[PDB]
Amino acid sequence: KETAAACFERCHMDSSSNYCNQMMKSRNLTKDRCKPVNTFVHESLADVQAVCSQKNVACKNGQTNCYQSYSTMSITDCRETGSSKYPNCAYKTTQANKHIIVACEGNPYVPVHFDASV
Ligand SMILES: [Hg+2]
Ligand SMILES: [Hg+2]
Repeated sequence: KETAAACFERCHMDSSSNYCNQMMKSRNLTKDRCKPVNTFVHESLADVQAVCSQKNVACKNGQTNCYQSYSTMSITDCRETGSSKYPNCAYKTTQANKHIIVACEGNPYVPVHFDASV
């Protein structure tokens, strides 16, 4: 199996052949389905992992293992278009600098879900 931490890295780390279409396919998000929404983070792995000891915040789901980054980070939001359907997944690409919120788990205590950005 792929671990939770490995899944996070494959889906979220990136330290109409548009970027989203390309990367969602490369990273095996859209080889076998079309995923509605995915964010990639253009920062070092280690700088993202460092968010797990930053500001503790509630997760959308009410758990309290989420952490918001002090700094805004370069991110690309990929969101499916209205007509997108498998196998021809189609994405809108939106680049932004925003604080990230990740859920953290394990020893070492590392990101395991991308909760949001703000
Ligand atoms: Hg995952
Ligand atoms: Hg994943």
